[PDB]
Order: sequence, then C-alpha cells, then structure tokens
Amino acid sequence: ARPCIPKSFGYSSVVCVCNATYCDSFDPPTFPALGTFSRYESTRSGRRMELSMGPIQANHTGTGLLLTLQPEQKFQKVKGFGGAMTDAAALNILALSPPAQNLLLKSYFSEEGIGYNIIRVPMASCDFSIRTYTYADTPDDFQLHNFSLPEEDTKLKIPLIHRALQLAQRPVSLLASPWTSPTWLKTNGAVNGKGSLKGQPGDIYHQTWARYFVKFLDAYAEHKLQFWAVTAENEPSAGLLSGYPFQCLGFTPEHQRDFIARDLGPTLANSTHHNVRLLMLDDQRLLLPHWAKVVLTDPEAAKYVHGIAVHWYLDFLAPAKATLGETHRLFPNTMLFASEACVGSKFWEQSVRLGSWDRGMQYSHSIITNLLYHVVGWTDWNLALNPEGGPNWVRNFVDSPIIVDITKDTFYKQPMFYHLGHFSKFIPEGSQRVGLVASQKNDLDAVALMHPDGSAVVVVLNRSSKDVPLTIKDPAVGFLETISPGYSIHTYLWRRQ
Ligand SMILES: *[C@@H]1O[C@H](CO)[C@@H](O[C@@H]2O[C@H](CO)[C@@H](O[C@@H]3O[C@H](CO[C@H]4O[C@H](CO)[C@@H](O)[C@H](O)[C@@H]4O)[C@@H](O)[C@H](O)[C@@H]3O)[C@H](O)[C@H]2NC(C)=O)[C@H](O)[C@H]1NC(C)=O
Ligand SMILES: *[C@@H]1O[C@H](CO)[C@@H](O)[C@H](O)[C@H]1NC(C)=O
Ligand SMILES: *[C@@H]1O[C@H](CO)[C@@H](O)[C@H](O)[C@H]1NC(C)=O
Ligand SMILES: *[C@H]1O[C@H](CO)[C@@H](O)[C@H](O)[C@H]1F
Repeated sequence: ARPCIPKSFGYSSVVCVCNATYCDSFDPPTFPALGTFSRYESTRSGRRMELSMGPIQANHTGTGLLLTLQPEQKFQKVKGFGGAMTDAAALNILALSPPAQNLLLKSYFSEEGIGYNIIRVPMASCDFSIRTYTYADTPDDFQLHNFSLPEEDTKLKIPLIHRALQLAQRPVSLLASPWTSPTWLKTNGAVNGKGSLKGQPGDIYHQTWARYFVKFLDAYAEHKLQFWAVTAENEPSAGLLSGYPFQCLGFTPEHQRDFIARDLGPTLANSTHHNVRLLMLDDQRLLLPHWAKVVLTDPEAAKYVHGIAVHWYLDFLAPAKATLGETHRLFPNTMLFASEACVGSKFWEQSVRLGSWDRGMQYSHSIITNLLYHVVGWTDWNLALNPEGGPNWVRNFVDSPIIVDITKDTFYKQPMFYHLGHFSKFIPEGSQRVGLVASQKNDLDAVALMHPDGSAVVVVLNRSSKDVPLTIKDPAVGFLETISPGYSIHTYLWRRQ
C-alpha cells in the first residue's frame, strides 16, 4: 500500500494527489484470522482506509452503544458499485499521460484500488458531452441503415472500458442508458426541451426506437463488450418539463409501461440480447411507488422488467421508507438499483469543492440508506471531471470523486472516492444485507452484510462531531470493542467460523 499524499484546497478535508509516477494504493482485501477483526478507518483529519486489527472478546459488560448482528435475518443480495463512463469522463482520463491514466483506472478498477464492478454507459450524447449527437442523426432513417458509433464510443469510451475490464479481477457489469432519441423521432424535433417520441407505443416511431437499443447492443458486441442491463430511458420525467436544458426524452409512467410492453420488451426478448436486463424508471425515487404501480401492475410490461433504477437528486424530499420501502413491499421480487448520484448539480451547491468531507459523508450516508431499504447497488455519475466540474455543453458542472488537473498531469482522489471504497472494496457481488440493531438511539449510520463466504462486513459512518464508543456483537463469535470518531467512516471485517 502507498499512502495518501494529502493536499488542502481550503475545504474541510484533503484530497490525495496522484500523477504519472505516484498514486496512493491499498492492499487487496482479505478477512483476518478467526478471533480477530479488521478496521479500515477514514477521517476528516486525513486518515484514508488505515488498517488496524483487534481481538474478538467472548464477553461484554457496560451501558455503551451495542450494535447486534442478526446474521440469520437476510435481505437483498448486492449487485455492486461503480460509476459512469461519460464522454466528459473519457476526455478527462485520456487528457492524462498514459501512466497517470493507468493509475486513475487502477484507483477504481483494481484490487489495489476500490474494486468497482459496474460501469454506466450513455447511449450517445448527454450534458457530459462536448458535442450533441445520437447514433442515427440521418433524418427519417426508420430502417436505421445510417446507425453508427462515432469516435466518442470507438476511440474514447470503448477502449477505456476494455482497459478497466483488463484491470478488474471481479466480473464487471455494464449498464446502458439513453438521454435522447434522434430528433426526427421526437414531437419537438430537438435533443432538449419538452418532447416525447412521436405517436404512441406499438407504432413505427416506437418500433424504430426499440430497434435502436438492439443496434446499440449489436455495435458494442462488435467491439467485444456485452451489457448486464439497459434502462428504459434516463430520467423520463425530464422530457415532460418545459425548457428542459439538455438531452431528454419524455415519458409519463403510462407511456413507459406501454413502450416496454409493446416495443422495448418484445424487441429485446426476440434478439441475441434477450439475457440483457431491463430496468425501468431510472429517475428520482420521489416517483415511487406510483411509477412502479403503473408499470408493474400491467403483466405484459411486468414480464420484461428486471428492476427499478433510482437517482438520488430528490432524496432530501423523498423519505426512503415511503418510496424504496413501499416499492419493495408491493414488488419484493423486482430489485431496486441506484444508477446515478453526484453532488454539485443543485442551485445551492458549488460544482467542485476539492477535499470536501461533507460530500464524502453524502455518498456513504446515501449508500447506507439505500442498502437499509433493499437497494442492490449504487452507481456514481462521471468517473472523473476537470476542476470546473466539466466539460459539459450546457455548463451543468458537478463534482466527481476524481478531479483531473491536466496542466500538472495530476488527479485528486476526494473524500467521495474513499467513502465509496468503504463499500465497493469490501462488498463483492452476491454479498447479502443482514440485520444490525442498535441497543439505544444514536447518531451513527450503519449497515451489516454477509460476504458470500459467510464472513461479516459492517460499515459505520459517524456524521456527528462526537466520538462514539461502541461494541459490535456477533452472537456466534463474540464482541468487537471499538470507537467511531466524530466525522469518520469505518469498515469492519471478521470471519464467523
Ligand atoms: C508526483 O507526485 C509525487 C508525490 O507527491 C512527487 O514527489 C514529491 O516531490 C516533492 C518535491 O520534490 C517532494 O517534496 C519534498 O519532500 C521532502 C520530504 O520528503 C519526505 O517526507 C515526505 C512527507 O511524508 C514523504 O512523502 C517523502 O516520501 C519523503 O520521505 C521535503 O524535505 C522537501 O522540502 C520537499 O517538501 C516529495 O518528497 C516527493 N514525494 C514522494 C513520495 O516522492 C513527484 O515529484 C510528482 N511527479 C511529477 C512528475 O510531478
Ligand atoms: C464470560 O462470562 C461467563 C458467564 O459469567 C463466565 O463464566 C466466563 O468465564 C467468561 N469468559 C471469559 C473468557 O471471560
Ligand atoms: C445511409 O445508408 C445508406 C445504405 O447503406 C447509404 O446508401 C446512404 O448514402 C447513407 N446516408 C448517409 C447520410 O450516410
Ligand atoms: C443525472 O443528473 C446529473 C446531474 O445534473 C446529470 O448530469 C445527468 O445528465 C442526469 F442524468
């Protein structure tokens, strides 16, 4: 492991500095010997997944906070964690020298980094593009004879995805999402603004749009990339809004239901891509459970829908219990999956805040709350941005766990990177969320998972200023005596047998 080279930009914590010759690294994860536990600790003060070990005690006495593992109490299985290979991300990574590129990609995708196993891939242009394009801009090409991948895919995104897969030891799942159709399929004839597909589900416009998904997957398959899943549309509610500023395609939940049932579901099912999963919604969880009810109460739509993709941007107005909890209750066999998060997009948020501990805590608080309400995975937005939070053709600049400083052939790993890694590094695909109850009211956020081998993983976030002594009880094994410092995040690992 190589330590963090810290740098302050005058915010609440440090970034770790990487360049062509140096980047901080971790050891590949391992469980310690039976009878001991591992603690990985990150702090506002500058600790970055510092490993310490402790004994498991047979007995515990006292009045302090106790978190008791309920290992028999099983919830959702984890799909995983990752981020988005946008045009903007690809441009920022490729602007680094090749050795710096390799250290950034290792930071995310290697076991010396944080073990990402998900990459979200835009289907043509979005706001995090410098050019507006689709794969089929030749007007009225209903046959899609002129469908093709431009250089944004063949020269930037696809070769970086191959390099990520070659560094990953875990199987990586690709997730595709479209922002806009070709403008000649749209009521408004523009990539942005209020507008939907022309006509109605089951017609030539909708059949052409469903076939565009298959042409997309065919073209990526010619480049030796296969997808785990696609979404039915990125943020379909966006295209319902007057003056929506960037690429969108409006669907009411009824429109999405009928498009899935008549066009997208049957087209994917009748193709070589029949095993690719379809996720609905791909929008703010405030739209649940209503959207889920509208789509999944129609059996002809429900039979094509694998899962419900959620974005975090209205989480502050949408309690998890009423949205995620109620959706899981109504549709327990339809997985919930978090597919897009970033800080900096809101009117009251600065785009980039280098070294922000607050933004790290936003990520870990989000991931814990999602895991506690049945969500199987959590996906960051842009993998890397420049110090302005771009590039972005509408200047919708936001923050990223990695910020690239081209002039210094440098990149900065922010608190968000480490907060994400406290989960992604230690929670492989097939891990299962298990119960964890507190003996008393407390200011901590915590979640417990059982690793596929039966071992325990617990993440404890303290967003308060106060140090909290605590004990973790595993009824089979014994007690971990520990302390959760103010503004810390911990990952605990131990074997149970
Ligand atoms: C890529 O980033 C590398 C890591 O930041 C850069 O290496 C660094 O370059 C600076 C300037 O030459 C050096 O700073 C000096 O550091 C010494 C103290 O060195 C020791 O203690 C530090 C702090 O714990 C430790 O990190 C080092 O390993 C040393 O043990 C001071 O006495 C000087 O006054 C001055 O501050 C760094 O030593 C050096 N860091 C490392 C880890 O090598 C490298 O220059 C960058 N590459 C490019 C191409 O820009
Ligand atoms: C733990 O508590 C039990 C019950 O009082 C006691 O009999 C036993 O000796 C204790 N074990 C250890 C290892 O202290
Ligand atoms: C679209 O494809 C057809 C059939 O291969 C070709 O003849 C036509 O010239 C193409 N149009 C453009 C604008 O590339
Ligand atoms: C999700 O939100 C981010 C932040 O505004 C946008 O950049 C994406 O296009 C959207 F899908």
